[PDB]
Amino acid sequence: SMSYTWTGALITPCVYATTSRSASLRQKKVTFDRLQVLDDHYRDVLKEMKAKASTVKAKLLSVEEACKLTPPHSARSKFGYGAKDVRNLSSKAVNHIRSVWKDLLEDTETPIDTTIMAKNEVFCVQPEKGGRKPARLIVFPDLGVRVCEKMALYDVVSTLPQAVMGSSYGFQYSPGQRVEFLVNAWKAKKCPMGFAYDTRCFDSTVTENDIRVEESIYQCCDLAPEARQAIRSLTERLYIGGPLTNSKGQNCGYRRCRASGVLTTSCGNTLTCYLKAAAACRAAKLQDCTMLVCGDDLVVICESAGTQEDEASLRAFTEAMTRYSAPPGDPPKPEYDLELITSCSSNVSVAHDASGKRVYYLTRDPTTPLARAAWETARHTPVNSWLGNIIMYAPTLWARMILMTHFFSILLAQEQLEKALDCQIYGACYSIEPLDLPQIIQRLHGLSAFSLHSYSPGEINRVASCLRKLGVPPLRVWRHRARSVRARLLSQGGRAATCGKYLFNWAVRTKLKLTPIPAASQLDLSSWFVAGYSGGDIYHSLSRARPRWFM
Ligand SMILES: O=C(O)/C=C/c1ccc(NC(=O)C2(NC(=O)c3ccc4c(C5CCCCC5)c5n(c4c3)CC(=O)Nc3ccccc3-5)CCCC2)cc1
Ligand SMILES: O=C(O)COc1ccccc1C(=O)Nc1c(OCc2ccc(Cl)cc2)cccc1C(=O)O
Repeated sequence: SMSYTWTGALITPCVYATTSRSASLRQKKVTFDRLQVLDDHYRDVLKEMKAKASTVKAKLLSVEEACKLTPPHSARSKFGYGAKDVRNLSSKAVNHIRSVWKDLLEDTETPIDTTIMAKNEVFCVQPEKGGRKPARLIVFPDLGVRVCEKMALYDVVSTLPQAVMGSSYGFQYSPGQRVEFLVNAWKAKKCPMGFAYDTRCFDSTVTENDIRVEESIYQCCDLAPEARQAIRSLTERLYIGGPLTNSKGQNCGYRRCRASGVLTTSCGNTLTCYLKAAAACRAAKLQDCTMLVCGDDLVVICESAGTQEDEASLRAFTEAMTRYSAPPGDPPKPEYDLELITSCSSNVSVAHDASGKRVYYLTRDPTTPLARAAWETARHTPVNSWLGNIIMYAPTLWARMILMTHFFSILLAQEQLEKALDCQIYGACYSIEPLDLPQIIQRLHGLSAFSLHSYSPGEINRVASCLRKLGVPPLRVWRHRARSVRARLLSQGGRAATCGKYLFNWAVRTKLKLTPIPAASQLDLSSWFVAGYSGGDIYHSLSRARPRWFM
């Protein structure tokens, strides 16, 4: 069937930023017919996946538990209540939610309505490698449906992918654990070969059968009868497809592929990508495969069979994925160095700690992170990508010297160090105070993230070249600025001094000892690197469970 059909009604609105203008160009690419042919490898992998799902027991979340998971700036319902009413458990919100739930149990076939919208993302043009990227599309149900999805499937999408995929499930890893996983997998091979597989419009490649196969994996869970019916009903009425409405309420057409803004998007895409990839590994006869999957993002680390043989197996893997309705964007290329693999926009690099020991870390080209931070400094934004990049890329040269220095000077000038800000980690929203950054960093990357040096020449040059192309002052200027930022932070004591001492120890002439932060243990990060929730509409506020009086 067609991934999408359109009426003609426009997708209306609600260093460039992506707009609803370019939505017409995106529609053309994501609109096609799917031809999927399944085989014995696919059927075998599926049965193996279902046997592991059979060990999962999932709980039905209460209305209150589901309401607490709703982000405060989550789109309001078309039925007279918003995200604040949901979080406060107002009678109107709760009554509406309970009737939407009852309707999921009684109606098994009527397609649920969704809103289509062009996502606004900040990119960096540079007319040296083509032109501007068209806006991505976001398809999501009403607020009431979104709360019901959490009641029925929040525990499923948080527990099941790990039980099914094991160590291949990428969202269970902090950046430090992701690093450790890839390094260990690379070292486990006699002669390693690795590749990244990029699918062309993954959401659009997802067929109705893929969505039903995904439900067959969920149905293997021990579930409450009502959860079981809600999964069945949500699959038919929402997940498989349904009508699309623009921001103006006009009928835009119809979808028969994956919706980007449903709770099961990340889980479903990870399960589908893993299933198709593991099956294709068998068709291509790749030896001792190690996969790492985050939605549509796949990395394969395997045993090399020779330069000509690896190229042949990669074309075979591609032919199999294409048959499964997952053709590539860019053709995959075999890499024989771990650093040469770019997965989830990131690559492995090495540095040294204070005692000269090797430390592997994840980094990426810093153009987009810096362009986005520049946009966010210029105008007020709901999500601060700068904060997420400080969190995820804390050991990197660019995040330490530029992002930490720039944003801590602004927070110092605005006296906003204690003000909690929202950031997105694995598709989920987190309300974090900048003053908690040293404890967060120690927990995800280790105490060494504050003492890293001996960066590679390639990494230094990439960062340096990037600062030049963007008009950012050189690294020597940042060192000077960090010294004042650090001095002012130290003078304030408490968590602010810890920000000075730990985040800016790289800037001082004579470096400090740096002992573990005692209050880092009491930080509750149990909901952090568990699962992916892209378009899932998930919120968590950071908690410091059991505080000592002297901390
Ligand atoms: O010794 C030498 O040889 C050269 C010395 C030298 C060169 C330039 C400066 N610049 C400045 O002082 C000013 N800008 C900055 O001190 C500045 C700070 C952050 C900047 C950023 C980002 C960096 C990441 C966090 C968010 C801010 C960008 N740009 C920045 C400029 C340059 C800019 O204006 N815009 C962009 C656009 C895209 C990407 C980055 C930028 C402030 C007043 C005048 C301009 C200072 C010293
Ligand atoms: O790494 C990037 O360039 C963007 O990643 C981020 C940076 C800051 C804030 C959030 C993200 C993020 O959650 N990224 C994601 C991801 O990363 C997987 C990974 C893990 C650790 C590192 Cl160091 C790099 C990549 C896998 C799948 C989906 C997403 C998502 O966008 O929701």
